[PDB]
Amino acid sequence: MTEYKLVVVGAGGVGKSALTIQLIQNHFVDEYDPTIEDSYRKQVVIDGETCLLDILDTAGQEEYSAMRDQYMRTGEGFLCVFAINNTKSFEDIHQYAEQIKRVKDSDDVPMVLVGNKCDLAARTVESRQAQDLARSYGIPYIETSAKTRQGVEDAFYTLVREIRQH
Ligand SMILES: Nc1nc2c(ncn2[C@@H]2O[C@H](COP(=O)(O)OP(=O)(O)NP(=O)(O)O)[C@@H](O)[C@H]2O)c(=O)[nH]1
Ligand SMILES: [Ca+2]
Ligand SMILES: [Ca+2]
Ligand SMILES: [Mg+2]
Ligand SMILES: [Mg+2]
Repeated sequence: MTEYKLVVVGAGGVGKSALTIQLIQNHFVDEYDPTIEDSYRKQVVIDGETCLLDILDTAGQEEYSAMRDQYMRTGEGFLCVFAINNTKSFEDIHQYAEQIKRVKDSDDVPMVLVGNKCDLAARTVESRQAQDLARSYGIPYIETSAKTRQGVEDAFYTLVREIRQH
């Protein structure tokens, strides 16, 4: 069957692990344990296609983000995550988008922009601000909550549908 290699990137603490774990394991991780590099694999049906999702959960902390560059190389699509209550994480999306272009050596890489923690009310990144960034990249913007599951499946499945357009 088809295997989709997804890579989740973004600043420390934005919810990359919580998103992946909600998708794969159907529970919310409340605690904050910084990731080095973890992998998840699950067979799913997406739009009638039996798929294997291979998901790489990467480090957002600079301290633990050593061999990030090497493990991202095989990625077929990237979830670029920021948190809607963390303006700096939004501003830093460009650093990831540019690192992605490097490891893939292409200007046309399947990507989805994700604004996570949308259950929170201390919002400092407005939807329209993120829509504009996504539009500049020619990619979708989707908001998610790893806590409530809002948008979680839609974000990962949208990334698969972006990979299929390339
Ligand atoms: N309210 C709320 N909290 C969230 C959400 N997603 C993650 N969190 C919280 O934010 C903290 C960090 O989440 P985590 O998934 O570990 O972040 P990360 O991006 O993987 N961090 P790292 O890059 O260091 O591995 C945790 O306390 C987690 O419960 C969300 O959608 N809503
Ligand atoms: Ca593949
Ligand atoms: Ca812990
Ligand atoms: Mg993590
Ligand atoms: Mg503002």
